[PDB]
Amino acid sequence: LFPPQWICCDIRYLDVSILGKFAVVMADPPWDIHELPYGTLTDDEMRRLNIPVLQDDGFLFLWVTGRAMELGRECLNLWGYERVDEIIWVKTNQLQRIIHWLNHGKEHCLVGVKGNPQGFNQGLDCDVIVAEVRSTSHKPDEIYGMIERLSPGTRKIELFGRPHNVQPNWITLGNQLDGIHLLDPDVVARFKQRYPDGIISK
Ligand SMILES: CC1(C)CCN(Cc2ccc(C(=O)NC[C@]3(O)CCCN(c4cc(NCc5ccccc5)ncn4)C3)c(O)c2)CC1
Repeated sequence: LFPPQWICCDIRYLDVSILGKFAVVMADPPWDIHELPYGTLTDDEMRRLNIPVLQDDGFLFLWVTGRAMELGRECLNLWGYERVDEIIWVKTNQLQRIIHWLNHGKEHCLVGVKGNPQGFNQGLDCDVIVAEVRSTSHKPDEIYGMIERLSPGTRKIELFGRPHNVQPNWITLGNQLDGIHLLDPDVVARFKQRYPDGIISK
């Protein structure tokens, strides 16, 4: 249901079974790679998220860094995906120049597959993004274009997004979103039923 939708919530506690199935899931988690930042999930919390109910056939896009390069592979496998690709984003300035043992010129995004997705435009884009580091901790807007060309029109879901990530054809989840904005009638129905007083607790 085309326009941007979102739910401000604690992704640990949302009953995501109300949301339906998605052709693409994207996640950019607050990994515990530093227990400092306000919203960090522990490794068990990451592992224990109910990603498996969100899709039957389609793709998962999982931003990873540091030791989450390993842990995200683990979660991806535990959640029932095979990792079939890996996108890297080469971070440049506005003049197209690049930005422990080595300085880091790129972010990594894992691509996992579940089931047998049919009718996707595999092979349209290459596994390398080149884009300007806009704000810190922002992901490049180009990922949505690649995902839309890969699976045009389909329903998509982002976990741990921020208000700037809300997109048409996407439902965005995070705890710094402005309230709850839903328009897909099926989703609105199930949300009112699961959450008749609009609170998302426990
Ligand atoms: C360079 C990259 C392409 C790759 C790496 N990237 C790192 C990055 C940076 C920033 C964020 C971020 O700012 N995300 C929005 C949050 O709001 C922030 C706080 C948490 N967060 C929750 C957390 C949540 N439950 C857990 C909870 C625990 C304790 C207290 C309250 C909640 N439920 C719902 N959202 C999500 C982000 O996701 C990943 C950057 C881009």
